[PDB]
Amino acid sequence: MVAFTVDQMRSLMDKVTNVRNMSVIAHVDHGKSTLTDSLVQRAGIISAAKERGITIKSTAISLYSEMSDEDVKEIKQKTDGNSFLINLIDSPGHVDFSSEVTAALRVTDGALVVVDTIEGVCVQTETVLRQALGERIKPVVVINKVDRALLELQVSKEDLYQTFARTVESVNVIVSTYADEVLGDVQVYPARGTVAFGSGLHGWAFTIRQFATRYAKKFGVDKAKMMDRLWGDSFFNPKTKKWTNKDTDAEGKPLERAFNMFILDPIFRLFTAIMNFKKDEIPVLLEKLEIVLKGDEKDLEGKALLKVVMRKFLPAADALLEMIVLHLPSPVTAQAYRAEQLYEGPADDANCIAIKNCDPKADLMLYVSKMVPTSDKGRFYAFGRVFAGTVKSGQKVRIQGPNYVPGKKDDLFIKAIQRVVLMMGRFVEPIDDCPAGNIIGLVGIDQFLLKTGTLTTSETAHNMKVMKFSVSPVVQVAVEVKNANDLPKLVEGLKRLSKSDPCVLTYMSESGEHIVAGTGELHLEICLQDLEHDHAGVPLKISPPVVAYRETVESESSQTALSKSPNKHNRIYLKAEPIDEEVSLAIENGIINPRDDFKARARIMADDYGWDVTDARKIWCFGPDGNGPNLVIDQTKAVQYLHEIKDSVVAAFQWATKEGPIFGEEMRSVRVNILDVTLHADAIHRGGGQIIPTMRRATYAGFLLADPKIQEPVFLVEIQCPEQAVGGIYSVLNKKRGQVVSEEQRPGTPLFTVKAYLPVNESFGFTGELRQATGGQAFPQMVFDHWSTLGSDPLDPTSKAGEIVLAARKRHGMKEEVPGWQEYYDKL
Ligand SMILES: C=C1CO[C@@H]2[C@@H](C)O[C@@H](OC[C@@]34C[C@@H]5[C@H](C)[C@H](Cl)C[C@H]5[C@@]5(C=O)C[C@@H]3C=C(C(C)C)[C@@]45C(=O)O)C[C@@H]12
Ligand SMILES: Nc1nc2c(ncn2[C@@H]2O[C@H](COP(=O)(O)OP(=O)(O)O)[C@@H](O)[C@H]2O)c(=O)[nH]1
Repeated sequence: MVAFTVDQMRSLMDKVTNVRNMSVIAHVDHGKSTLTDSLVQRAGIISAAKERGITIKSTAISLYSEMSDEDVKEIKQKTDGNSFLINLIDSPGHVDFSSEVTAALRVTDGALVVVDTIEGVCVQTETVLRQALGERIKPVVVINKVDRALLELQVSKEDLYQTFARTVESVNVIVSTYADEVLGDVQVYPARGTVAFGSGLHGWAFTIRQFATRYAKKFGVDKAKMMDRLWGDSFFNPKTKKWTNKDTDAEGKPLERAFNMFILDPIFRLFTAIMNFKKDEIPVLLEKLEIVLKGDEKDLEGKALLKVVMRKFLPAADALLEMIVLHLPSPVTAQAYRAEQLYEGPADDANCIAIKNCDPKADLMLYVSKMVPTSDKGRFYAFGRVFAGTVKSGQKVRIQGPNYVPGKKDDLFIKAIQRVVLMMGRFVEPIDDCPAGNIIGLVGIDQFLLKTGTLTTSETAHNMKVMKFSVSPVVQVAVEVKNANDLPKLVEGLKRLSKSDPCVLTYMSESGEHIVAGTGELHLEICLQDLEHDHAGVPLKISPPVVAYRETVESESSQTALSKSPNKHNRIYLKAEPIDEEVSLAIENGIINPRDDFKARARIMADDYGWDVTDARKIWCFGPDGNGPNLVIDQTKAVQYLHEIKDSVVAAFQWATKEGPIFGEEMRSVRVNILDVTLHADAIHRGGGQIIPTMRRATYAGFLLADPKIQEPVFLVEIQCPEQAVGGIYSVLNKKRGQVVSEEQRPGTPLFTVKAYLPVNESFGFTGELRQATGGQAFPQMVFDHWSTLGSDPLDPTSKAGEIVLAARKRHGMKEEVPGWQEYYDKL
C-alpha cells in the first residue's frame, strides 16, 4: 500500500505518543479478517527497498495514518504531529482460553471488538473481551454486517436502531463488570464516537462523529452538541423546527429520532433506490448527498452500484482509523496504568517505574510474547514489546526465563542479541534499535527462551508477569525393539538419550519394560524420535506401558484347604486370611523386618500391631523374595518330621507369592496358616520334589477359597493452575475414577494446587486431556501412592477387574479361564 524506508520507520517509532499497540477481538465468524484486511489495503505499510529467500509466519502488521489538524485536537491525550503508526497484532481466534490469547494481548493497549448486527454479542466475544479487560485493554466497538439486516431482513429503521441499542448495552455490561475501578468509565458511547457501524464485506462504515461533522459545517453548528443529539432520545420536529427531550409532540403524537432521521435515512434511501433500479431518483439522491461517481461507474446497477456509491459515501477504513487514533491509548498513556500489573516486582522499584514513564533511557525491559516460526532453517524469532530502555543489535542482555529469580541463578542466560528486526507480517527488516513503546522481533534467542520470557539490562531486575511450566516427567510410554537382535542398541541408545536431555527420564517398569518419560507430549515426541533414528537408530514399537497388579484375598477361606503330594503319602491343611494394610505397609517400609532380631521384631508386632504375641514367633517366612508383605504362620501341633519339611514349605511359598494363581502377579497382604501336616515315616518320600508342589498347590487352593481380588496401582497427582481452570481438573478427573484429596491455595497470588489420586490404568492420555479441559492452564506431576483392591470378582471375565485379568492372560498366552480352586484341592 504505502512504502517506507527503514529510517522512515524509525522516525515513526520515535514519536511513541503517536503509536497505537492494538488488535482485533472477535467471534468465530464476524468479519474479523475482511475487516482488518480492509484496513491493511488502506494503511498497510510495506518495505521500501525491493534458490534463496526468507519468510516468517505473520504475527503483526503495521498501518500508517495522517489526521486533520482539527482531528488531532480532539485527541484527549499527549500527541506530537499529524502522523500515526498503528500496530495490528494478530490474536488467536480459535485456540483454547488462556495461554495463546493472554500472552498476545499483553503487548496491546487497546482493542477493536467486532460484534454482529443480528447475532449481537456471543459467548466467545464476551470471553475474549473479558480477557482483554483483565489486562486493562480499552475497548472500542464496531457492529458489523449491517448489510444483512438491510437486505435479507428488510428491517425498519427504528427496528435496526433498537438492535444497535441492545448490542451496545450488553457490551457495556461486560465492560463495567470486569473493568478496574481505578481505570474509570471505559464504557463505550456511540454519541462519544467510540462505536462504529458498517459492513466489512461491503466496505463501508461510519461513526456518529463523522456525521456530526458533515452536518456541523453545512448548517453551521458545533458538533459537540450535534453528536449528543444524533443518538438516543433527542428528536427534531420538522414543524416546530426545534429539538425535544421527549418522544411525543405536544399533541401526543410520536416523532422520529435523530439517529434515524439524519443517519439511517440517507442510507436507507440509497439501498431502496439503487436496489430497485429506480434509474431516475438515483442521480438526484446522489447529487443531494454529494456522492460523485466517475466514468463507467455511472452505468452500474443493483449490488454493483450499492458498493461503489456506499464505499465512496462512508469508507469503512476511515471510521476504524478514527476510533483507533482518537480513543485507543498509546504506550505512553497505557504504560502508566498498566505498569504495576505487568511487573512482578516492587511497584516503586527502579524498573517498574521506567515502564510507567515509558522511558527509553532506563534499563532494558523487553517482554517476549511468543516465538515465531521462520524459513531460516528451524530457527524461531522472538516477538515482543520494548517496555523500557531500548534494544540494540548485538546488545548484551540478561535473558530471564519463567522460573528465574533475581538472586538465584536459575533460567538466567547472559548471552547477546544477534539482530533486532521489524516483523512486517510475512517479512522482516533489520534495524539498529527500537526504543521503549514499540513492537519488534529478535533473532538469536531461540535456544535460551522456549516461549514467554523477559529480557533485562538491569541486574536488580524482576520478571514480568510470567507463565508457569510443567517440568516433571509425566508423559511416558513403553519402548521395545522390533528385531530382538537390536536390543543391545536400544539399551545403548537409552543412555545416550538421557545423557543429552536433562529433562527426559528412562527406567524399567515393574513389569520389565524399558520406559521413556517426558515433560509434555511434544517433548516425548522429539525424544522417541531421536531415540529411534539417532540415539538407538533401530526400529522400535512404542506403546502404552503395562501396569502391574497385586493378587490379594478378601477374607478367611470359606473352608479348609487340602492337598496331597504326588506320593499320595503326605498331606497339607491350611487356610488363608487377610493381613492388615497398616501392617503390609510396615513390612514394605521395613519397620517389620525379617532380618531384624526376633527380639525387636516380636515386640513391634505385639506391642504395636495387635498381632497375638505367640504368632510373632511362628512365622516361617515373609514373601515373595524372602521379605514381602505375606506370611506363613505355623499353627500345626503334632507333626513328627515338621522341622523336616520346613525348608521346602518355604521355597514353595516364595514361589506361590511371586506369581499368584489369578494371573501370576505378586501377592500382597496374604497370611497363610498351616493348620496341620501329615508326613510319611521315611524321609525318602517327603523330599523336595514331593512337598514343594504340595504346598504350592495347597496355598493356591486356600487363596482362591479366600474371596480373591486384585489391587491396582494408584498415582498421587499434584496440579498448579489459575482459579478459573480448577474446573477442568474435576472435569477430567471424574472421567477416570479420580479423587480429589486436598485443594490448597498458595498465598500471594492466584494459583491453586490440586491434589488427587489417579488410577494408574486410567492415566494414559491424562496429560493431554488436561490441557484441553483447562485450555493449557494446568501442569501435572505424578507419583506412585498406593495399592487399592478392586471390588469386582477377578474370575468373572465381564467384571471390571475380570476384564483386566482376561486381557492379561491373552497377552501371555495362558488359558482365558482362571483355574478355580478345585484344580488344586485334593479331596480325602
Ligand atoms: C510420572 C512419573 C515421573 O517419573 C516417575 C517414575 C520415577 O516412577 C513412576 O511410577 C511408576 C510405577 C511405580 C510403581 C511401584 C514401583 C509399585 Cl511396585 C508399582 C509400580 C507401577 C506399576 O504398575 C505403578 C506406577 C506406574 C508404573 C508403570 C505403568 C510405568 C509403575 C512401574 O511399573 O514402575 C511414575 C513416574
Ligand atoms: N454480508 C456480509 N458478510 C460478511 C461481512 N463480514 C464478513 N462476512 C462474511 O462472513 C464470513 C466470515 O468472515 P471472516 O471475515 O472470514 O470471519 P472471521 O472468522 O471473523 O475472520 C465470510 O463468508 C464473509 O464474506 C459483512 O460485513 N457483511
